Amino acid sequence: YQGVNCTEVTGSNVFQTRAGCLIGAEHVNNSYECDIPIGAGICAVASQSIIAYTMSLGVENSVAYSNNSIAIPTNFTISVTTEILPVSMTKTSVDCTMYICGDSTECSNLLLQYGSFCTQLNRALTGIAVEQDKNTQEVFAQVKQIYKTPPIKDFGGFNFSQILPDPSKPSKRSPIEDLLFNKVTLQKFNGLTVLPPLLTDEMIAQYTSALLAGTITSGWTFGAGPALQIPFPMQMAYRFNGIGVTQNVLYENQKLIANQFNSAIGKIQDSLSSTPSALGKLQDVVNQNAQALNTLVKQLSSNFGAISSVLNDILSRLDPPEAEVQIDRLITGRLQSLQTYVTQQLIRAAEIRASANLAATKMSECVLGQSKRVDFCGKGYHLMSFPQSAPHGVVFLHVTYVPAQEKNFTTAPAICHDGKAHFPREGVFVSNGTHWFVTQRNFYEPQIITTDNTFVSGNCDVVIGIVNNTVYDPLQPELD
Amino acid sequence: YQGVNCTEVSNVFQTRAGCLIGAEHVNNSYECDIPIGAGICAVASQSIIAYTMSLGVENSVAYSNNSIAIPTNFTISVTTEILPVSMTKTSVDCTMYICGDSTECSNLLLQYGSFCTQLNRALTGIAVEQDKNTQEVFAQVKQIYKTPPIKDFGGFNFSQILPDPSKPSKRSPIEDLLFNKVTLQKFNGLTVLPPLLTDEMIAQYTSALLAGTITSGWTFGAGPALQIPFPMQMAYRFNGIGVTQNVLYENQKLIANQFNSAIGKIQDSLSSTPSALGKLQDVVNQNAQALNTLVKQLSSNFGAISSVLNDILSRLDPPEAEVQIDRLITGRLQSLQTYVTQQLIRAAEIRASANLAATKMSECVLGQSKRVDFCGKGYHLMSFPQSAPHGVVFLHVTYVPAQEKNFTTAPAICHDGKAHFPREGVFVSNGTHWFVTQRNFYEPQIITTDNTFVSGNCDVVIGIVNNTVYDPLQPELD
Amino acid sequence: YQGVNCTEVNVFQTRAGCLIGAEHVNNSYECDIPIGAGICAVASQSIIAYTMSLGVENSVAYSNNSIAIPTNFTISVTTEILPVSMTKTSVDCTMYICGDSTECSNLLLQYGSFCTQLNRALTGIAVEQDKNTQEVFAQVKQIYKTPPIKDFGGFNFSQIL
Amino acid sequence: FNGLTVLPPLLTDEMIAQYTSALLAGTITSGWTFGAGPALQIPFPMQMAYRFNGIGVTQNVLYENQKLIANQFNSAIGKIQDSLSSTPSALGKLQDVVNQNAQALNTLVKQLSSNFGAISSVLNDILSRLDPPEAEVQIDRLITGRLQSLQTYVTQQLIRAAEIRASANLAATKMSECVLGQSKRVDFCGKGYHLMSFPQSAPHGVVFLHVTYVPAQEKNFTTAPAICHDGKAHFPREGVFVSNGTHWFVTQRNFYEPQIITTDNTFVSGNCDVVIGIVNNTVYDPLQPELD
Ligand SMILES: *[C@@H]1O[C@H](CO)[C@@H](O[C@@H]2O[C@H](CO)[C@@H](O)[C@H](O)[C@H]2NC(C)=O)[C@H](O)[C@H]1NC(C)=O
Ligand SMILES: *[C@@H]1O[C@H](CO)[C@@H](O[C@@H]2O[C@H](CO)[C@@H](O)[C@H](O)[C@H]2NC(C)=O)[C@H](O)[C@H]1NC(C)=O
Ligand SMILES: *[C@@H]1O[C@H](CO)[C@@H](O[C@@H]2O[C@H](CO)[C@@H](O)[C@H](O)[C@H]2NC(C)=O)[C@H](O)[C@H]1NC(C)=O
Ligand SMILES: *[C@@H]1O[C@H](CO)[C@@H](O[C@@H]2O[C@H](CO)[C@@H](O)[C@H](O)[C@H]2NC(C)=O)[C@H](O)[C@H]1NC(C)=O
Ligand SMILES: *[C@@H]1O[C@H](CO)[C@@H](O[C@@H]2O[C@H](CO)[C@@H](O)[C@H](O)[C@H]2NC(C)=O)[C@H](O)[C@H]1NC(C)=O
Ligand SMILES: *[C@@H]1O[C@H](CO)[C@@H](O[C@@H]2O[C@H](CO)[C@@H](O)[C@H](O)[C@H]2NC(C)=O)[C@H](O)[C@H]1NC(C)=O
Ligand SMILES: *[C@@H]1O[C@H](CO)[C@@H](O[C@@H]2O[C@H](CO)[C@@H](O)[C@H](O)[C@H]2NC(C)=O)[C@H](O)[C@H]1NC(C)=O
Ligand SMILES: *[C@@H]1O[C@H](CO)[C@@H](O[C@@H]2O[C@H](CO)[C@@H](O)[C@H](O)[C@H]2NC(C)=O)[C@H](O)[C@H]1NC(C)=O
Ligand SMILES: *[C@@H]1O[C@H](CO)[C@@H](O)[C@H](O)[C@H]1NC(C)=O
Ligand SMILES: *[C@@H]1O[C@H](CO)[C@@H](O)[C@H](O)[C@H]1NC(C)=O
Ligand SMILES: *[C@@H]1O[C@H](CO)[C@@H](O)[C@H](O)[C@H]1NC(C)=O
Ligand SMILES: *[C@@H]1O[C@H](CO)[C@@H](O)[C@H](O)[C@H]1NC(C)=O
Ligand SMILES: *[C@@H]1O[C@H](CO)[C@@H](O)[C@H](O)[C@H]1NC(C)=O
Ligand SMILES: *[C@@H]1O[C@H](CO)[C@@H](O)[C@H](O)[C@H]1NC(C)=O
Ligand SMILES: *[C@@H]1O[C@H](CO)[C@@H](O)[C@H](O)[C@H]1NC(C)=O
Ligand SMILES: *[C@@H]1O[C@H](CO)[C@@H](O)[C@H](O)[C@H]1NC(C)=O
Ligand SMILES: *[C@@H]1O[C@H](CO)[C@@H](O)[C@H](O)[C@H]1NC(C)=O
Ligand SMILES: *[C@@H]1O[C@H](CO)[C@@H](O)[C@H](O)[C@H]1NC(C)=O
Repeated sequence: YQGVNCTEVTGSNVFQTRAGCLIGAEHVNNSYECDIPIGAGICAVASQSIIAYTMSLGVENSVAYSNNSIAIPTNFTISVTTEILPVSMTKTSVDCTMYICGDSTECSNLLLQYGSFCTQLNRALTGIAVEQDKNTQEVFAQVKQIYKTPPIKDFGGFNFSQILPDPSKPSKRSPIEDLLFNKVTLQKFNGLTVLPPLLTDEMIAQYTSALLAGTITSGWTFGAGPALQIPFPMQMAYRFNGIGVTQNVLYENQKLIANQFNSAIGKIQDSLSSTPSALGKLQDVVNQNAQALNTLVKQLSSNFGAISSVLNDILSRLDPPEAEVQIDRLITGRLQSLQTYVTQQLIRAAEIRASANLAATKMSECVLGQSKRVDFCGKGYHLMSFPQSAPHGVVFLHVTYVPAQEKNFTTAPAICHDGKAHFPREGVFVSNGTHWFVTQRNFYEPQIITTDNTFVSGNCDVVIGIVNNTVYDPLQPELD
Repeated sequence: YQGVNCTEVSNVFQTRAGCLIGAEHVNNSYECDIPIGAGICAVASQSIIAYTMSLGVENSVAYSNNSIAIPTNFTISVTTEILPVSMTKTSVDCTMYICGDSTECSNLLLQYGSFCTQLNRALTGIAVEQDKNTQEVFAQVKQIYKTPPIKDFGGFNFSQILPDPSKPSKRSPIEDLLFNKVTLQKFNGLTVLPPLLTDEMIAQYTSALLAGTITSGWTFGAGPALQIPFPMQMAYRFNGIGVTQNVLYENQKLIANQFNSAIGKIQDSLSSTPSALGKLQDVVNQNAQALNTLVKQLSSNFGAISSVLNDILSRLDPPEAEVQIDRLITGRLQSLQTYVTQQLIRAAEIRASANLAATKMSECVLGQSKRVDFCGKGYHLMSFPQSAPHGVVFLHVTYVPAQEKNFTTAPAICHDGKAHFPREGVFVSNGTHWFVTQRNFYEPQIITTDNTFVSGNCDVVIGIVNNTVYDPLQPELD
Repeated sequence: YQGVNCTEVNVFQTRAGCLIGAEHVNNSYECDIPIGAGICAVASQSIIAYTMSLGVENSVAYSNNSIAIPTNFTISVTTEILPVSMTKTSVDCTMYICGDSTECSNLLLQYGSFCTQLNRALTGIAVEQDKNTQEVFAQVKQIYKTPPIKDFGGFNFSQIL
Repeated sequence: FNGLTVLPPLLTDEMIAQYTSALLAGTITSGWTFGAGPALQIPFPMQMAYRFNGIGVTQNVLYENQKLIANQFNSAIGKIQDSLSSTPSALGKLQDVVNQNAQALNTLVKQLSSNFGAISSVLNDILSRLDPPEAEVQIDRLITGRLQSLQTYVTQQLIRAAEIRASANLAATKMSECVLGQSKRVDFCGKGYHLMSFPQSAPHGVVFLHVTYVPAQEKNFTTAPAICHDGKAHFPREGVFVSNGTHWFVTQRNFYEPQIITTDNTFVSGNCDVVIGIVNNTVYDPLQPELD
């Protein structure tokens, strides 16, 4: 009971919160993750009872910051994450005269003095129905040509059978898009029609297959100009080069990267097939639209203060000039309900338009390229991503680089040699205790400190924290 | 006919979207011109045709085991992006819209409370935020920058976008033809407030932005304006997309000629193409349509005996006039409330579009963009702001690659048991000899120790060819 | 006086209307009170009206072979303020419209689902505000803690920690 | 009030402050890496060295000006509290939302006293002196007036909640791309070249402290796009050719450090006859005095 102080009145056990007080739950003293929200930091089954607790925000981890210590990963994991965004709705259209005014010329002659309200609501719903197809074309119709995969799948160990369309299945869908269509589940009444979308469900999938074939074949050059093909290890090597990792890492770990990619792609179908409400962002759109239509039909049964809600029943036993004011209450109540429906559909269409603009932005900046912006295409350093078609939406499979298996190294800002301060060209100076090396920042790869990976500026008396080591000059064994 | 079958009523064709009469069904597909629904679109060969839309030309790119396509040329191109930022600052009067000059219905209007005050406050908030949208988009410079009096930009011509001193309004030809392309109520108590920034001041803001970017690059959007030679600015804008700057210094005349041709095509495309200013014509048409139905809803009776207030106050005494007065006030009040609701929903969309236009000004005009398909199709270099009536036009100058060769590659080169990886660019080969070139242009170089780096040995990479990596140290010692 | 001529009772005619009580000056300032159509509005014991000045003019010395390389810099901290949530309010329709009266409530139930639609919409707003706050602030999987020794190389964080 | 209740937020101000404290400790002790994967520790000079390296400034500029950069940062951080204490209406974006919500609530309370054509506005008086079959329409006018005012308030809160949801999506994007990393987007995380950002808890909002790199003092120099040497044209590998009047130097674009033009600082492309407006100078090959 929120907003009461329960010294006044099931009554099992009573705890006083700041969000009211809660009856029937035991207040434990240890904190967990918030499972059922209540309010004011209190959340709510464990140990044969419903428990109530102050939430735990996360596991506390004080990372070992130090004077001259750095942490660089010696390995990585490649994780694929899903993001689900709705792009469109059902294009509903309401005939106002048939809706408030079913087959009665008496209400029609009573309705012509209300003016242009019904064609205003029809214009608003028509603009909504034009806006949904514009949203779908702005999300999916971004490639100028339809690209096709090669008949041989020689991608260097990278397996795309879960993502590319399968000709054995009808309407040319992937297993992931097929399970999305099986996990998203979708009549004709008085005055209500549902306009079909301009882009059909088998043919939005042709745009997604064209984008997938163009991405896998050509990198991002099809999004810029003509589609310039590339081997897929070379494509993933320069996508590794876009996030500060040198190209030799994939060329020395290519089978591990291919196996991690295939395992992470195969875990996606199992994760969104075994996790409930992962497609809730698509399910709530269909549920809100169908519930708004069900409320719109259900407000025809309201009397609005009249003797009955049936227009022929209140005409069949009453005179015309009291049946006039009995009809007119139903006209103003059903017209107010119809304007409420059109207003809520306009606000929901604005929300769907904002989500579709976000989906088209994510399609352009994750699918047609590689994003340097953090957490816009998944958690981790973004490599590449995969669009998948969905009922009234789009699903992105963000393939991201995630570091793992770190080790401490003792670092320094600069290294003094012969009175000169050496700074790293790409990367940092690290040490394991005895010797100093130069590594790149995102991967542990120790190298001998030379003059072609360091640069010289200034002296050693100006840099705070400079250490002393030697720098190997490559001219020395030829001079010796 | 939308929601029916083709069993109830010169040629009748059944579609999935309904029953279509008057269009011939043609098997082969075309690009969609008039949308119907469910993939069917609809004049060609003096008749109306009906077809499934074509999804673009279909080509299969020759994916190979070991080949990259690398361009030998490029076409620099200018695309237009047109975004609305504002609407007309409309404001109505409550008692003059609902009643007018009648205190004996003003007393019944005071029985409804603050229904005047809520709609006036909402329309006032819209009229304040429409100036905030224009200020947030155009007012991004601290200082008003001016062009040099001579125009020696290395070959680049900017007379289409710089303002003309012979013009009495101090506008560019592109901004003037944008002003001459769109075409545009104040009678019963509804007013149109003028904007805070006039068109000359908005053109002065865009001229300050234009002179600032051609004089400084991206430095004036960050800090103080640091001057640049403009070929060196375009070379440093090539250097941000992956092309080395030597390509511009060898092809500067071709870049200037293609840029001037692509800029001169913009005025011809905006003059010739019908409904080019669609997103700015649509907001003016929507505001005019809402204003027209706001005026036209006074002619409705709303159950009263006459729509005009003056004759029913002239022919009924108040204790039976007030039944008609209450119906007229209720109908006009909920009509005005409907208008304010649709104007708030439209003003949220205009606010989102103006936020997008200010964001596109900030990282297309004031800087260089690495997020692709956000500042035009292709590799973005820079863009030009152009003022527009209740809108802004971006002239996105992008780098689009031209014709290419298909080559043959290898990801690593083994030399004396050591695997050599390229620092920038990839290895290519035209059949016999191997070269190092950059990715976005074919500039083949001899494989040296300078442009390649070594890591590991030759048993870890799955495809390696064997060549000689030539260092200058052995001939300059021998 | 909005959108009229100055013929219907100092006097200054603007495009936005007839301005009475503000003197017109020739020179321009940065805008203080917005009037409209480039006019803005206290200085020298009176209310002034002026044309807007968009800034200070700066002809940057363009040459075909001249660079301005910065020899020095500054480190600037700016504040950006963004709202993320509002107050989770809710109304009861029966107690608001129809307080403690079943003889109004029996005719309020004749209107259908109007006032449970409003409750459902405000419930969705109140759910949406917590989703907004969690989406903005809850972006870490772990709660991180600063070390007790503030050896940050000369950088002071006590105003921020 | 009568029917109006205010639900408290799920996250209290201590928990929002602990989220911002976790974000601040994460960004101070690890840079950008805690938003990507695990929080990997780094010294804060080397963190600021990579954040200088992201905007075209080499790390040696910070490593020779670390005390000046720390003093400028501490002065600019200490100016924030003084500016927020002495400048009114800086928090107007947080003031207007609670002003609009409380003002809409006060309007919803004040519309209860409206008549809408009734003989009195309070329900109990028009109930208590009238019979029900004559009083039903007398109730029903107040019913439809209060219902129209309530659905007006719900429509206004829906449009305002859409606006606050758009602002919260912008704030979450600015958190993820200014706090959890370094952004190359111009004017997205403050005026200037963005280094790093600081979230701060606010009542119904968030305040970002964007640390930016702004250049201060510039000098004129004469350029050349290439340097001629024995028929070859040398183009800058990184930075610009500058001259003080007599001798030519290579410096980076965002800071003035002149170095001698060497063969490891430029690259050879083509000849001098194709590039317009280039000068003649000497590019010194470093191995020649080593063998000589
Ligand atoms: C890096 O080394 C430091 C110290 O050498 C480790 O920090 C210690 O972590 C344990 C874990 O609970 C604490 O009990 C110690 O007090 C910490 N010591 C110091 C000096 O902070 C740190 O765990 C190492 N990091 C990794 C990834 O191995
Ligand atoms: C890509 O992954 C799929 C999924 O494992 C592979 O399909 C399997 O193929 C083997 C035969 O090689 C069958 O025994 C399995 O039953 C298949 N699994 C499923 C789930 O159908 C597919 O072969 C892989 N592609 C390549 C080129 O190896
Ligand atoms: C690079 O070579 C490939 C194959 O050698 C070319 O692909 C063929 O191009 C011809 C052009 O007349 C077509 O008729 C063939 O059908 C293509 N074959 C395949 C399998 O696609 C490719 O076009 C060449 N690239 C360039 C730019 O010339
Ligand atoms: C790159 O493309 C340009 C055109 O985009 C080529 O320039 C043309 O060259 C022909 C050669 O006879 C001239 O007739 C044309 O007038 C040129 N056009 C322009 C706009 O200058 C150029 O030759 C191409 N270069 C390469 C190496 O293919
Ligand atoms: C920059 O472009 C403008 C526009 O194309 C050039 O103006 C043209 O000048 C010629 C004279 O040689 C006239 O015949 C054209 O009619 C002009 N065009 C227009 C639209 O008026 C201008 O000459 C160019 N600047 C330079 C230095 O070449
Ligand atoms: C770059 O700018 C800073 C700040 O303006 C200069 O630091 C000042 O230097 C003067 C004299 O050297 C001192 O009196 C001030 O106290 C310093 N201010 C601060 C905040 O440290 C710095 O000298 C400039 N660099 C150059 C090379 O001129
Ligand atoms: C970091 O900056 C803060 C600024 O407040 C310094 O704290 C102040 O120190 C002086 C010196 O004793 C005290 O008089 C003030 O009362 C302190 N202010 C506060 C708010 O505590 C702090 O000393 C600085 N840290 C270092 C290491 O210099
Ligand atoms: C670079 O050179 C230009 C021109 O030689 C300088 O611009 C002059 O600045 C002074 C400052 O008041 C003006 O009075 C002159 O009229 C300007 N000259 C021109 C031609 O506009 C500029 O100041 C120099 N830059 C620096 C940093 O000194
Ligand atoms: C709630 O009741 C307790 C019990 O007396 C009292 O101490 C407390 O002050 C009350 N709080 C409020 C807000 O009335
Ligand atoms: C990196 O992790 C993978 C886990 O799949 C493991 O197989 C591999 O050996 C690890 N590499 C190193 C160098 O530890
Ligand atoms: C480590 O801390 C000591 C003081 O305890 C200091 O003198 C030294 O300079 C620090 N080292 C580095 C690299 O900052
Ligand atoms: C169109 O195609 C279908 C099947 O492809 C065929 O049966 C029909 O005759 C074609 N129509 C015309 C006019 O060629
Ligand atoms: C190229 O094709 C051959 C045979 O078709 C195959 O053995 C080899 O693994 C392929 N890949 C390379 C060289 O990367
Ligand atoms: C106001 O009246 C004067 C008198 O004729 C006229 O010259 C002027 O144009 C009028 N101004 C407007 C804005 O109507
Ligand atoms: C403004 O300038 C005009 C033009 O000379 C002059 O007549 C007038 O007196 C000036 N007004 C003021 C207030 O300076
Ligand atoms: C220009 O630089 C050279 C090289 O250091 C120096 O000798 C000369 O004095 C400088 N001239 C001026 C005017 O600064
Ligand atoms: C710069 O302009 C001058 C005109 O005084 C000219 O002599 C010189 O050749 C031009 N330089 C370049 C590189 O265009
Ligand atoms: C540069 O050298 C070439 C050939 O030695 C000569 O023709 C040219 O005039 C020189 N440039 C200048 C500015 O003297």
